[PDB]
Amino acid sequence: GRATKSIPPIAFPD
Repeated sequence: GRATKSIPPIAFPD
């Protein structure tokens, strides 16, 4: 469910 504070935001499985 993790997401990077970037664009495009990378979404992780957690």
